[PDB]
Amino acid sequence: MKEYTLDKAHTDVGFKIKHLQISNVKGCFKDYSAVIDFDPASAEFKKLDVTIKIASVNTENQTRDNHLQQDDFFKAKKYPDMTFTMKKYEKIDNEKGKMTGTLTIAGVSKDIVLDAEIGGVAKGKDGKEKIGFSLNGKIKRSDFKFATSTSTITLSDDINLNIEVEANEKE
Amino acid sequence: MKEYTLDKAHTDVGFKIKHLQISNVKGCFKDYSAVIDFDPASAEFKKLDVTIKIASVNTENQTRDNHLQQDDFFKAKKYPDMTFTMKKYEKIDNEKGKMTGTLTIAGVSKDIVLDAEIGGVAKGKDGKEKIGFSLNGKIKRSDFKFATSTSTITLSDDINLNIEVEANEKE
Amino acid sequence: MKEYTLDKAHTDVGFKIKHLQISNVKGCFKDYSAVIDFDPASAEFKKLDVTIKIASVNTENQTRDNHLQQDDFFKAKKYPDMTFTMKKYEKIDNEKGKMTGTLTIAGVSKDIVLDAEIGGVAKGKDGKEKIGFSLNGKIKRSDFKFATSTSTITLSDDINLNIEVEANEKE
Amino acid sequence: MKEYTLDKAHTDVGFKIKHLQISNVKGCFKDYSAVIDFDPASAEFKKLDVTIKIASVNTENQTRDNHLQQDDFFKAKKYPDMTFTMKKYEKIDNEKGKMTGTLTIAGVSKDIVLDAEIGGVAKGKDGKEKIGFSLNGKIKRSDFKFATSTSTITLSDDINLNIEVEANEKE
Ligand SMILES: *Cc1c(C)c(=O)n2c(=O)c(C)c(C)n12
Ligand SMILES: *Cc1c(C)c(=O)n2c(=O)c(C)c(C)n12
Ligand SMILES: *Cc1c(C)c(=O)n2c(=O)c(C)c(C)n12
Ligand SMILES: *Cc1c(C)c(=O)n2c(=O)c(C)c(C)n12
Repeated sequence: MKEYTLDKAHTDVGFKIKHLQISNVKGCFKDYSAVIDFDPASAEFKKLDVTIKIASVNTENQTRDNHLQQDDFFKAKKYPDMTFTMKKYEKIDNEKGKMTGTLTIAGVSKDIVLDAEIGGVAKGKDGKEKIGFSLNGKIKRSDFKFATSTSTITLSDDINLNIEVEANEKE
Repeated sequence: MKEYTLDKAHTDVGFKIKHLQISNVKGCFKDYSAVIDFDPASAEFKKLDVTIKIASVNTENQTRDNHLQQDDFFKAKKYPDMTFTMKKYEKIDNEKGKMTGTLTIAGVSKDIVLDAEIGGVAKGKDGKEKIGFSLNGKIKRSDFKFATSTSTITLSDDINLNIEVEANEKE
Repeated sequence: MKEYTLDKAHTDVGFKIKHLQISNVKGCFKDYSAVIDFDPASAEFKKLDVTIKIASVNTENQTRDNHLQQDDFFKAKKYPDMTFTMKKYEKIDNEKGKMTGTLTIAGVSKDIVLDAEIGGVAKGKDGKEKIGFSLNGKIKRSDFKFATSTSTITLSDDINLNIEVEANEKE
Repeated sequence: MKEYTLDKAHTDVGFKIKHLQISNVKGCFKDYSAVIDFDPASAEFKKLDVTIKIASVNTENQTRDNHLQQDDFFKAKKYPDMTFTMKKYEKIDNEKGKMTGTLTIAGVSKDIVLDAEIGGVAKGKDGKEKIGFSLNGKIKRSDFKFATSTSTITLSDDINLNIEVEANEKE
């Protein structure tokens, strides 16, 4: 038997423990087109049709964006774009209204409600019109059989849509 | 009715989705004492007794370290230190053995097994002894009624102990 | 050395593995009062005020219901009831409208929107009025600093309100 | 305007909230073979070789058992059996020892340690030998690239092996 004294400089009293953390993935699409028909006399949308190129997704991260295009997500080879088609605008007042339309994600279609909030209807620098408005609503991955392989535990069933639009008059 | 064209520079087609991520919290204790009795003729530990100052915890983060000291964790005001007491060393060979001892965390005591691996028994620069060895094992938060408020979902029930020791002879 | 043959009847080749499962807690309150003012000529709510006795909660389970009353939840000793007060009814059509009001849970108050759907406005068996309607909306635990100790991982931040009402005319 | 009184018998003040729950999946294999060589004079295992038919899995549930056989798990069509091969038995005392061996799951092989505990070495009713012993240890899904599609969040990375054996002498 013999007696020792730790050399504290090269000794290490250590532990490891696993925990979970919840976080929001935020992201946009860099490339989309839309058609916007709006009557400032009555503050009613007449036609709103959007097409979004799935390929142009951006969640501030290279390898996750790529991964979004694969079979377990968007299948962008087979279904290159997602689309929104307004079917009904129900006015609340001049600042607010309830938009119903058809969303299509990878060829599956469902009718959704978005909350229209008019941010401000003006006549621009040049005397030609502008508008600023937002569309907000929650959709369920499950309603579109989207990412069915990924559990509703790992990644939430709810997707929050925030569409913020500024827009100018035509011709 | 009127027609508009998005100004893409001040338009934003966006989404938010919540996901979980699993991660390891790694950490040591900066301040501890020990008593080490070891026989290099037979590669057997004779006595090993450790005291660790809960206060000296370090998980590379200021606010979590503080939080560790509160009631939902260590209760460091009432129970300032955790202790380990060897009761039995069962030799496997000269490099390996099974250590049984009493761990006490916030006044609750349980007997644990650590896996002793001898990293190397030498005579130093000056002809006085050194040893290098490690102690490894898993303990359960639940066995010590530790952090009982925190679910075994958020933070894992299993804690992995890695004690890495270098140490020199005495007097 | 010697050779053996398993007795398969008293041998057992076994394993244990931990998994997570997500589930909905559904529940009502058995005891509440309300005041309901409604104009069938215009299908508009005029006043809607509800008080709910936290004590009367029922989620088909004895020990969880009790647990709901404690500090980590409702604090029913100090705050025996939750209340809803309509501030605005914005009509969509005769079947649909957007209700804004003040919800108070354990003394914290926030303004919420419920989705009013009129299930049917009739004159009853006796020639005195009836109505059937529903109120639906999502509120956030976090907006009411509710159950702050419980993580948004274990128990979801979102609570879904489904109020289904049948109701008869007065005096 | 008009006044109403809830009919409480057909009114319902309700809510839904999502929570997580952790649970152990326990299970065995109904069909396996083994070869057991053991020396009661020295209480040492000499050879232990096990083959388990993946097909014979039982976790008290029909549809999960089927699901275990598919690509995201066992791939039982391609890899019908898992195997264990002892390489080393290191004796602790007569009741305890450390077993090292090769586990193969769907064609991937890793060396594991099991904790041998001898439950009792006897001579049976007829004067021919019996033994009762257990093998216990934790293996990591990740070490065997097992169920790689399933996250370590949903289903734990750690699998706990409990092998309980009774066994009689040969010829
Ligand atoms: C002791 C110590 C410090 C300072 C550190 O950063 N870490 C770790 O990451 C571990 C695992 C240990 C122990 N330590
Ligand atoms: C469009 C876009 C970019 C480039 C970005 O970083 N983020 C976000 O964080 C959100 C929520 C959105 C939309 N975008
Ligand atoms: C073998 C077996 C059966 C049939 C069963 O129900 N269970 C369990 O619950 C475990 C842990 C094991 C092994 N088995
Ligand atoms: C009011 C009530 C009872 C008694 C019940 O079982 N449930 C549910 O499951 C819901 C969703 C509600 C409301 N209630």
